[PDB]
Amino acid sequence: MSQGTLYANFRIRTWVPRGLVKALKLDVKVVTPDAAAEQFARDFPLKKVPAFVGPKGYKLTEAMAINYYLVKLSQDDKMKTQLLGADDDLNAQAQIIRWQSLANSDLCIQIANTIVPLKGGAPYNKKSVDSAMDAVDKIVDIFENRLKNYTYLATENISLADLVAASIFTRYFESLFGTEWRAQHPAIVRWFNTVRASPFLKDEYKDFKFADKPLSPPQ
Repeated sequence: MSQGTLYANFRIRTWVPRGLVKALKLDVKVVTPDAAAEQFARDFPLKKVPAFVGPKGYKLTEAMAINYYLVKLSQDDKMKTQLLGADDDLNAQAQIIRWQSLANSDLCIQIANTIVPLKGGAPYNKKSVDSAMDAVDKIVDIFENRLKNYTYLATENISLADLVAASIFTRYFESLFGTEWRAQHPAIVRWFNTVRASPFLKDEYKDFKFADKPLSPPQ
């Protein structure tokens, strides 16, 4: 466990970091707060996750940050260049960050304006939720349009972008993207499955419920 410890439970924001450790074979210890909170609190008094701790007492939080950090810890140059793009390949690095952003922002935003409300986890509002969905459809189209002539989002390899964007899409495929949806958004589906299958996410998508019943309003 020389390379550090990654305090992470099983929340979507933890999936990639966890997968990264496995797939990149990082010498990083993965633990859940419950598995050792006497240490989690001492290292992260804010008891927030994902939380990473490397030697010399380095601390770091926020998924994105940890994801990037972990990737760089890897010694597999080909992998690093594949996930974040080559140093001499700026065009790619940027593009990866582009989608890395559309997903992490543009699409992930609406979850708290749709999934949360519908799943009855916050005050429901037809006018609102229905307006949030429109946002979702706007982003969803950005994706589909690209996935239609391209295998992956920012390159011709699964990149850190695809990984993250895949994790975000998850909750949507469980509460909002049903049969009729998947029928009109093939590319997204195609792409989604290929990304889940990877060693990066495979173990996180064990029992995955592909909803076919777009959660309807309260009651």
